[PDB]
Amino acid sequence: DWRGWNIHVEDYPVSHGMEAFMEEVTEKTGGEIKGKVFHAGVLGSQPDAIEQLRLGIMDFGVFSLGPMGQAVPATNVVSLPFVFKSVPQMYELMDGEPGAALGKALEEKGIVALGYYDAGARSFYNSVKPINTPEDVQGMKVRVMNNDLFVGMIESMGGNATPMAFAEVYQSIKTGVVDGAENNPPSYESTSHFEVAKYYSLTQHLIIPECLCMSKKTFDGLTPEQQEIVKTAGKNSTDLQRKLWGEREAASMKIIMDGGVEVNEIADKSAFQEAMVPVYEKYLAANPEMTDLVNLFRNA
Ligand SMILES: O=C(O)[C@H]1O[C@@H](O)[C@H](O)[C@@H](O)[C@H]1O
Ligand SMILES: [Cl-]
Repeated sequence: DWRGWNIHVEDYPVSHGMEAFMEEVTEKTGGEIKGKVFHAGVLGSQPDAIEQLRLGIMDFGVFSLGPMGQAVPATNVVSLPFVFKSVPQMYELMDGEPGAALGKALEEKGIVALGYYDAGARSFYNSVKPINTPEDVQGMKVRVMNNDLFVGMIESMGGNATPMAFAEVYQSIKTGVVDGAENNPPSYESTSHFEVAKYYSLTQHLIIPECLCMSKKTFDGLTPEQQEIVKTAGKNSTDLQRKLWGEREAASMKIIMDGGVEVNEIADKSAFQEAMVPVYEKYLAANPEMTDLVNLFRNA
């Protein structure tokens, strides 16, 4: 029986996508393949789950490409701030040749990409004050995901970054040891972060695709007919998740606003973009070979 990893609560678009995937595989194989999605990160933190999947210990999962930068260096390109112009542009690129290049990089590291799930855009939330300019982040203690790029992002605005597993964030914000974090509206809402960090500032500074994927070890052990069933089910589940995502993004925004969060938009987006130049400079100085791939995205 397969085991699938999900970081999210059961009632979440990713979760429904993954369950639909597993249901379809079982249906189309006539019960020959069965499995279960394990929600709420119970089978590990995200970096550790990625390692399990590469090793064949975990059969499938939906992973943010954010933490995937350590195992699969090519994927760092999607974690660059403002690298995508919009979420629809992200779909176009990830479903096209740039996404195919990332798929090849993942395969080289033992991971078979079946589709790219939507995670919208990430924005800052905190318990201290609204963020309207990069200067507002100065001195702020901000949790980030496990990718060094994100540490650089926060430091470039004078903040103090702490890499921390997603499941630990709520308590750290609640008890006041980090001031805030950054995420899309469904994540901010579903985790109850919005109950303990009541300022949400729509910087939309990262758009990070997620990948429904399989362990290559598991995938390579399937019959050709099973492989085709898996690929089709993956595509169908991606279509479903993306549809659910749109609906949930609005629903979560409504919950956030009805819950008393002070939401502010960013008038001067240019200032945040300019503040991020050093993240690009640094990444490409440490990793010159990635220059062509980065331009494939940022110049699209
Ligand atoms: O901030 C985080 O750790 C989380 O952010 C969410 O937007 C993403 O869907 C999760 O996979 C995880 O990356
Ligand atoms: Cl995590």
